[PDB]
Amino acid sequence: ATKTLAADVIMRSPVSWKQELTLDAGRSKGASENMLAIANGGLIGSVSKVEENSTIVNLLTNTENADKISVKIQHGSTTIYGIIIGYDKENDVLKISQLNSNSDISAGDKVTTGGLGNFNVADIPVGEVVATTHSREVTVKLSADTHNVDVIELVGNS
Repeated sequence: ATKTLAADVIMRSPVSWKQELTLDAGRSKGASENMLAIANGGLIGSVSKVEENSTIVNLLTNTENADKISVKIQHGSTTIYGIIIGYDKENDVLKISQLNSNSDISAGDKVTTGGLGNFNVADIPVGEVVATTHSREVTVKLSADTHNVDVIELVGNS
């Protein structure tokens, strides 16, 4: 089902560029472009580039997210799926949209990866719901701590 890999952060992006990490493991140790990145309590990003000996991880704290990372939200008995669409830096909440249901979503509801699309590994903690927005979008407080991301677990479908 699953290939896992531990790696260390060896570079961070320049201030104000795309928020991304460089890891000291790439294709020679089993990193793949379909992998998700776990650190400091949960999902911290997705792989954006795999090299022979290093990997670039796109971080969840990027304001816009085009990577269509599949997530699901558990509301009691119901599971609502959607995708991560961005991050709110001021309020420090992940943004989720394109929800496949109009069911009730409540603060504290648990958000995990859904294992659909390209980042096809389910059940990784993302966080818990903070609010539902309309102006439908969902805001989520990440489990992963965003400070001092030094060691990442890379996980992908085998």
